[PDB]
Amino acid sequence: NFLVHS
Amino acid sequence: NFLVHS
Ligand SMILES: [Cl-]
Ligand SMILES: [Cl-]
Repeated sequence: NFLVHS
Repeated sequence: NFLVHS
């Protein structure tokens, strides 16, 4: 799983 | 921005 927030 | 992959 992969999650990114900016 | 938000991105999620599973
Ligand atoms: Cl992934
Ligand atoms: Cl953040």
